[PDB]
Amino acid sequence: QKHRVAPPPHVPGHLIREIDAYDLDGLEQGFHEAWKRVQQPDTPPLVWTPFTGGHWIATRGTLIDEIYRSPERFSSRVIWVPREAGEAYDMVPTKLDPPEHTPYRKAIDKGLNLAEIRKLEDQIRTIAVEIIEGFADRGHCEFGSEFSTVFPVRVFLALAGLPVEDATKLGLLANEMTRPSGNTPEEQGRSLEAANKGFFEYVAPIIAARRGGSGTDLITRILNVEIDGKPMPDDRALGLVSLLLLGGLDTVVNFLGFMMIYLSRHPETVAEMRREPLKLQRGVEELFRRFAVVSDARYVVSDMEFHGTMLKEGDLILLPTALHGLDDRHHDDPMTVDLSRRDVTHSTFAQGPHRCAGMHLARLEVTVMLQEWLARIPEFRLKDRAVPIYHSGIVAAVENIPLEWEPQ
Ligand code: HEM
Ligand SMILES: CC1(C)[C@@H]2CC[C@@]1(C)C(=O)C2
Ligand SMILES: [C-]#N
Repeated sequence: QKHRVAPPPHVPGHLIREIDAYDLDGLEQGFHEAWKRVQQPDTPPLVWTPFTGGHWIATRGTLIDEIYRSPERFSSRVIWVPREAGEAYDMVPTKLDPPEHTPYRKAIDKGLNLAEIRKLEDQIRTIAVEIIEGFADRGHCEFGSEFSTVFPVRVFLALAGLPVEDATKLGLLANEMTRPSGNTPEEQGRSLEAANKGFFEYVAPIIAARRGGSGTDLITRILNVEIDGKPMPDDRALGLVSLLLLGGLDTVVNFLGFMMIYLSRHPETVAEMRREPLKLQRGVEELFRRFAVVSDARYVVSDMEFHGTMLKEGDLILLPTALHGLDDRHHDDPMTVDLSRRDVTHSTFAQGPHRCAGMHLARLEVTVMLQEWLARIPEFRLKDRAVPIYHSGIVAAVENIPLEWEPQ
């Protein structure tokens, strides 16, 4: 049974569309495909759905980009739907606007900046090779369970100085943050609340132990950056370290699954990467354009008209980032990966002050993964008649990716 809310007085009937971000129409065909169904040639730039507590959805890339770049008009005070979940959400600094946001972002950047991430290349490669070597000679693997859910998690837990055996419990918390269970706004709010609490419970002892610590791990490094000349307060630290874990353990895992399903179906594209290693390197951003996974929100700060649409203070707008990268008004033949595409502009990492702090790490993990994968398994396909299983929500997910190849 689908939970509906009535439209508020300012929402006109002609803008209503029945879109369920947590179970998109057509999702069985793919997450990206399902979002693209919403972006028809004449669909309005902003549409309102009665599902998920009632909210707007931006349907074109230019709006998504603008909204992310405009924190004074579209606040991060709520960035999740349903509203109840967004109000429960307590991660730092994603819940903050400038100026409060900026010293926390500075702190994160001390740990995640490009120069720091470059130092991690060898560690990341070692992890990728070890995993791949486990099945390269076999001729098959279930890529989800055997690689994409393993590689980025081992990388991040190592970087954060955390035990690899915590992967399961942290993954379960992540799932309930980005794809909270429930079929009512209130149920989903309770799910997210519980997940966010689990994260705080996990991180609290780590923070206490690493304040003033001598560890060289990511958490000690970021935790001990002063905020306005003083140690970071406990409340902020909980949200910050939890966010690092959430970002570190969910997004790349799911990105890789979508990417690999596509590559398994496009052997010509794989072959280009194999024949031209610089095309691979230079082509990774095209992959980010093509395989967006985040659909999150902003809070309308003031009554306004935006792209011909009347918005009220407190309205939530969902930003399905796939609808920037895959917008046919921005990219010709948007569903094809063209490694030589000159303009790859996208909002896969959002825009504005919150533009992903992990983007350098994400790019490196993907680059290294592809390099070490193709070195060892140069050709591969999706098992005949296999059907991946798709999930939509704040972060998309995919499972069941059985790959096959002739061992080299
Ligand atoms: C495929 C990979 C990734 C994608 C698509 C992605 C996407 C995003 C997006 C869209 C945002 C903006 C959220 C918002 O403000 O609405 C963001 C923020 C963030 N991401 Fe990522 N992310 C990825 C990987 C990572 C990794 C590996 C980390 C490592 C911890 C990370 C850490 C963060 C952090 C800390 C922020 C908050 C930045 C701020 O508020 O200033 N992300 N990410
Ligand atoms: C939507 C996000 C990708 C962004 C960073 C991690 C994530 C799940 C958040 O909580 C904010
Ligand atoms: C970012 N996650």
